[PDB]
Amino acid sequence: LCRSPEGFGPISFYGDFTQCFIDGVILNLSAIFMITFGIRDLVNLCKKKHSGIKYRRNWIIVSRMALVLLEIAFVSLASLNISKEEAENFTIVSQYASTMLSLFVALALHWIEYDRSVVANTVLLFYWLFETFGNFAKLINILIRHTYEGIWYSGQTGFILTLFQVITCASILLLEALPKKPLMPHQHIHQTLTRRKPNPYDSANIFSRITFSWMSGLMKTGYEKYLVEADLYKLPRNFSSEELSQKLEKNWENELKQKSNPSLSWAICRTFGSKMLLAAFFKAIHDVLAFTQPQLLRILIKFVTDYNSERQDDHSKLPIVRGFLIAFAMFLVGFTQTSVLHQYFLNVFNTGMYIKSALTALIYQKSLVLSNEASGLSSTGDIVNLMSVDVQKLQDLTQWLNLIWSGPFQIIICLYSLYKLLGNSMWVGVIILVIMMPLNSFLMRIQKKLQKSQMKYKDERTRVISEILNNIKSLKLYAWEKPYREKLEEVRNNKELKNLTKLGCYMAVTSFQFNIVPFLVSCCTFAVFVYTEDRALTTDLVFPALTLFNLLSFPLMIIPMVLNSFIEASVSIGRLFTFFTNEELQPDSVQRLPKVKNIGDVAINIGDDATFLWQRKPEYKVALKNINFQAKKGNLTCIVGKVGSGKTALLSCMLGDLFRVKGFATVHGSVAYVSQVPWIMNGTVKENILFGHRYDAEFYEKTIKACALTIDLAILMDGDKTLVGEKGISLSGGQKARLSLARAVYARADTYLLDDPLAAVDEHVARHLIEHVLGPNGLLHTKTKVLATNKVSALSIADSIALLDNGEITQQGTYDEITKDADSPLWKLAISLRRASDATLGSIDFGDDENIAKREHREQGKVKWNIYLEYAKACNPKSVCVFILFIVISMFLSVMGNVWLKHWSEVNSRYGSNPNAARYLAIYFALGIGSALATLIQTIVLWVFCTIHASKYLHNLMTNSVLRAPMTFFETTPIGRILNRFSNDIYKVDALLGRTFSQFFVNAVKVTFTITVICATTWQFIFIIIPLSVFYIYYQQYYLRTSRELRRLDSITRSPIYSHFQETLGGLATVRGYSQQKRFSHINQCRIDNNMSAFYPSINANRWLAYRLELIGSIIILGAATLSVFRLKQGTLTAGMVGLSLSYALQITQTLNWIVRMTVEVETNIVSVERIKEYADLKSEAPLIVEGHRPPKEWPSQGDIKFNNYSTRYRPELDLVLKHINIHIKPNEKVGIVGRTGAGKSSLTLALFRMIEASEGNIVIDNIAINEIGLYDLRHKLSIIPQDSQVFEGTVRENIDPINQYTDEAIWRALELSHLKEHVLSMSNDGLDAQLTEGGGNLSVGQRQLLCLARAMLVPSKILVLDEATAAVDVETDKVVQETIRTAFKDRTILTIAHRLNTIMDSDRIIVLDNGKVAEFDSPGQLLSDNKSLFYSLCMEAGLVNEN
Ligand SMILES: N[C@@H](CCC(=O)N[C@@H](CSSC[C@H](NC(=O)CC[C@H](N)C(=O)O)C(=O)NCC(=O)O)C(=O)NCC(=O)O)C(=O)O
Repeated sequence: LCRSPEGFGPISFYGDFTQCFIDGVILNLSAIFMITFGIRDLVNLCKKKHSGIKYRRNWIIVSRMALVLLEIAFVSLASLNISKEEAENFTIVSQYASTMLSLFVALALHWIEYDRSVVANTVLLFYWLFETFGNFAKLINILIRHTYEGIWYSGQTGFILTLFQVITCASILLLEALPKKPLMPHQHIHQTLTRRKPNPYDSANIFSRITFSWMSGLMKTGYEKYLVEADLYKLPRNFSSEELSQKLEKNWENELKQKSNPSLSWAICRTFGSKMLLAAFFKAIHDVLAFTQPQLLRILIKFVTDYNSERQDDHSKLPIVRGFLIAFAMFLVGFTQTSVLHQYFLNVFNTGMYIKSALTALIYQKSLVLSNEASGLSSTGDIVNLMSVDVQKLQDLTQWLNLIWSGPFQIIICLYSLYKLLGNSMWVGVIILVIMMPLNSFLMRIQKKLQKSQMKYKDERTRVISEILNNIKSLKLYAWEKPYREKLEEVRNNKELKNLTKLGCYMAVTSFQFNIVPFLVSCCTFAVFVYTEDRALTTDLVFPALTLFNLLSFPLMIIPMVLNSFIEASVSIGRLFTFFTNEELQPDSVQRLPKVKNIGDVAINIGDDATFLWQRKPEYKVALKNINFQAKKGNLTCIVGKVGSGKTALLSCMLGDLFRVKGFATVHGSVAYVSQVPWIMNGTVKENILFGHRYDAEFYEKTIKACALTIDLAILMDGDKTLVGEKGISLSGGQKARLSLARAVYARADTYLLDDPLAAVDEHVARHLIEHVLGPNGLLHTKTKVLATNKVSALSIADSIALLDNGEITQQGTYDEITKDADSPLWKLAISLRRASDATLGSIDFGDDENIAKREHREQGKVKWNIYLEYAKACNPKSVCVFILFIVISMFLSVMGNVWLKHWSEVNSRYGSNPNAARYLAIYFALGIGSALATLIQTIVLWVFCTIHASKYLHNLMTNSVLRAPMTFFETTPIGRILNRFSNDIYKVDALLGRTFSQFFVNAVKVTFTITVICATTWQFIFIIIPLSVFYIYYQQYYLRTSRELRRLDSITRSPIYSHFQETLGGLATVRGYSQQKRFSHINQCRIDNNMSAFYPSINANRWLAYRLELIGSIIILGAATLSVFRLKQGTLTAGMVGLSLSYALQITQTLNWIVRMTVEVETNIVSVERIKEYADLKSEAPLIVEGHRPPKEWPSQGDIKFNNYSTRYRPELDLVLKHINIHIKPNEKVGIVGRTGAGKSSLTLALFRMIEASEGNIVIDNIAINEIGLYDLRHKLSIIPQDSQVFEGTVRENIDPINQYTDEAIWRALELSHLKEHVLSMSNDGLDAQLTEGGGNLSVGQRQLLCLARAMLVPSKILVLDEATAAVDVETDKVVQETIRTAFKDRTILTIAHRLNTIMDSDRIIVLDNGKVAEFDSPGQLLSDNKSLFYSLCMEAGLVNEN
């Protein structure tokens, strides 16, 4: 018991703690805490082993030990000052006896703490915090009792002792927290490391873990230079994927073998779940502290009313210190509420990083054991979506998982809180929510329907654009850009840009409907209160209630969204459980034994009439039967058989794929294998030869010289640095087979299985390989080798051979017996190089961003203010002003609604009843509805008038410029980068950029009106908000620069995880043939860890920002509450002013954070306008039309061509390729153009079509210089048979005449002349309206050539050019072309460019070209009669001279 006039009640009359509560509870629990935990920690640290790390003794530990020995002196002196009256009180005398033991424990613990730990001990940090707080409360408690009652409750001794006793504890706390221990001067050589430096999270004390201050070192670095992958720290302890997947495998395997009904989700839950049970505790404590602030607001308003009232009655007892203490509790609640929420976010964000790394690494190691058929059940492009999609949805689910119980909890607390203020009137708030929640969930479906519809038209536009960009060479010649531009423009304008406006309207209606509900609940609740209850509606019922209505906004929004992800994640679990249960290879299928010793040894045995099964299910199929087979060292063993017999099955047996039911098999030593179809990995040719082995130069050069590869390296003129694969340059033919054999031979294995490689190559090359590799001559003299082939030479040199058919062996022998006795279609047609060593493992190197940072280094804040003005002029600039005005109107009316509510409450309080309620209520309804209509109008203006006009303008501007670029742009730029801008960058401008400007401006005006409402009541708030603006700018500038570089460095690393999986899916027979599984798993795990070490600091920068921007809001609440109580003393404050001011300040803490988060979404998306405007201003070409010079309709009436000293070059920086050409062609003449390879023949037609400009001279046709003519009027008239045959989708009529200039009769006549009519009619009865698939898959190459000939047939002209078409048109078609030249084109002048001299022997005259100079121009007969002439020498090179 306490012998005191004030009891154990926590709150005194003056508003602070009673003395009995301070002494008996707060300063006792913090003593028992240290007694119980310090002994345990002291034991565990004393049992710990000695370690070599030692810290030097220094002033730190001397100071700590000096300070802690004064506390015992002050408690000692204070314990004698006790008077005779106080010693009969149990709670005060218990205090010193409880404290004095814990001081001795702490003094002991500092000593062992200094030597045996790296980080400041946690219990020491919390004990001194509690003991500073408990003593400061006692100092305040003595002061206010002195001031009001006039006596010292304890003499000046106890006061001055308490004053010293606070300062000593406060000094100990900071000497514990801030300084760091110096290491000894020696044994510090472990700092020398070239790798990344260790992560700073592992050495932070608990106060730095709570405030995230360990992250401040990276922000100063990223602010002053571009980050690159050499700056990132290592991952922490226990984040490695090899560690993580070995936990989950044990639980899943136990799940399958222990019990009858497995499931995957339970195995996931029981291993990672234990942290998400801890996250629920912090979520519940936050949800309880959130709903406390309206109770302190109710208490403060009622205190203002009582203090004004009794003073005014005294004009016609409560202390002022009670007002200053409530304003301090409103700061403490906000500080604790901030401190627990981000410890919830840390624990939920780490579990997604664990789940992703466990599942990805189990999927990869699963794929290496799937049998042939289960691997055949699905697409290679589809198993990769298990990584790209399915684990991504399981990652994103965890951030929402606790809201399934946290959502209803807040809404039940809110309804029960409103029940106590207002009574039975509350129930109208339930019915409106019951009506309007299903309507909103109904509206959320039709948007998803429209959004799924929108995604098709993207693909249709992308396909049309890609098909234009591939065939640009034909478009340039035929002047066909006019139909295809309109064909694209029709699809762009008349579907997609219609569908956008519909989606815009459906978004606007949903924004209105979601805005109006929390107003409508309050208006109906006040309206039902006024007409039924017999009570005055006063200020402290009205202004606390608004905050409780407004807290219902967030849980109503988020409840429908979490259900969608919960349904969506349920399919993915079933897909992964399907995948993990497939059938697996039989382990026992073949034995593996060590090497043989001597050349007589048998290497392999199969016998006892073994049988092997092609499949296990649904019915097993007999692959092999009665097999009895052997092989010996050294000798070449070959096997022959029909295609589709057991030939392939023996090789598949010896690799161990098939299922065994009878017999036995064994293989000695290592196996090297070559697949029949080659597999080429992405990399250098050097690495494809080495394939993970060490480098020995002599054996390497021997291996290359044993193959034809050396000349192939010489011909390409590029060494082993040439990239090869899918994205390298395309090798062809026997080169791949030669490369595969070169890979295999370098391994020096003890058994070779060769699956018929010789079919790909020349026969003399095969002879060369039989000289240098196979037989007794080559390097493989002592290795066993089995080659399955049908080659007569190989079976001639074979030492033993056997015949396999129908799955059974029928004959075998040496070939002498076969020649003599078999009468069969086989006739009736001691030392070696030691194994190469394996290279060692390590880490996968990163790339260097220097290649782009050298351009970026000229500035930071690299997006200029110009691009914002370019986008705001693509939008009509009046519409932006009309968009801005209505945000201000909407916020102004909402503020005036609450000023009217304040006036209504002040009128009700004076009367004690509710007069004129129907008059007062209608104006509040009007001001509340006029604020929703203004929110509707701005969204209609934004979607229909601002955005669609920009999306209309930009694409039309870009396409016109791209379609008129000269050929150099298309030759130098890879098409995979041109198509990206048409596909992704237009999409971000269409759908995502417009929304973030809305969410920026709507939140930015709200805090300006909030600060105006606060400053209008107490004008001294000016001096508070001005120094807080400088910190707000300081933090925003540090976050902006660093976060975008961390996001980019994340993004570039994510793709190479999946390319490796797609590359390895194609090669499982090779990888399993060389036993490279361990290396191929290790590469994948390094690829995962490189991504996670860049994803880890990205999410922690958000927590670092948010703690510091939410701490400003609590100082704003403290300052606004305190200045009103300073104003109350002057006698001027009233209850309505403090209610209106404090109801706004409590709602500001999230907006300050969301503005700075939206600034980076604006800056990320605005780059797309810069990249579009890059291509818009691209360089021009010569004019299409020159109006003053336009030739008559029939201008080429004579086919006469004249050269006037013409010269030209491909590019200005290169040499002249044609020089001083003077040539004259007679009308109707048939000219042969021929010359040596690379002499510059192809430039002639580009000069003729003016695709290249003149450097000197000119070309003249029929008394006009062609340089004066517009390019369309020039290129329209010529006729060309191009060497490239190119097909477009759509009708045959579109492929012949897309302009509809000509009748069907001419079309059918041309098709009749081209022999095409019979084939198309068999395809479809539609005739001309029959449609051709992409790339002309229905047409053979000869059909494409005949189609091009029909295209040339339809165009009337006096001139034709056969521009090198003989490079693809074979003689079986060229005979028809010759007949067509004799019959139809006979009247024309014809220029023919020859692939071979045989095709042009009927030429009237020939021009010989050599190195840009005219060699001779003479008749063929005079050349062929001059045996020493140049053309005669060319015919001798062609062999026609010797032929005749
Ligand atoms: N109070 C929140 C805590 C914060 C929170 O959960 N934030 C979200 C962001 S939702 S962002 C969605 C949006 N928020 C805002 O517009 C900001 C709040 C507002 N301006 C205010 O005045 O409080 C909204 O839903 N507005 C509805 C409304 O206007 O009432 C989150 O999970 N962030 C984790 C992360 O991303 O790291 C809660 O109860 O959980």
